Amino acid sequence: YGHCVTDSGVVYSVGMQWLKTQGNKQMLCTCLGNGVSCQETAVTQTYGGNSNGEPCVLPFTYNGRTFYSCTTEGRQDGHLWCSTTSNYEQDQKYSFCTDHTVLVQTRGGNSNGALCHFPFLYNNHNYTDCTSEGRRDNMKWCGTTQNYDADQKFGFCPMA
Ligand SMILES: *[C@@H]1O[C@H](CO)[C@@H](O)[C@H](O)[C@H]1NC(C)=O
Repeated sequence: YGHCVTDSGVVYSVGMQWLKTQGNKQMLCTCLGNGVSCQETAVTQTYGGNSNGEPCVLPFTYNGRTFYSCTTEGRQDGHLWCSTTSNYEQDQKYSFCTDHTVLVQTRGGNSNGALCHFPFLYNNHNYTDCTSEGRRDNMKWCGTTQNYDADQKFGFCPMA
């Protein structure tokens, strides 16, 4: 009942994102009722810029390099900027992203390689870090859904 299965046998409860592949690249897929939200894993909340509250259009080259996602090249406000036009040198459109979004990829336990959602609720407590609630061992974990305790699905965070 519910959840989504991709890759070959990887179940991902609703409101659950995860990394995948759609050819020669990786695509971001998430369980959402009965339609896995599969979409590139690039670009994020785009504000202001030469796009005026619009999405991006990667890849986008600039200065002589081919950026495949937001970048801080040129900007000094802290956030990253992205081009909103396949041909940056053409449209010259762009947009300032927000903290280059955030997508965690936990694994082991239950969230079989599930793109942990940060932040993540816990027992009704806004959490923004691989919490070890009930751990006590060298290792942290987070919630695969905005409502962990409400989703009953956790996963270990990267070790690198
Ligand atoms: C957790 O944070 C979100 C927005 O960050 C808010 O809508 C939600 O109500 C918060 N949950 C609790 C239990 O405070």
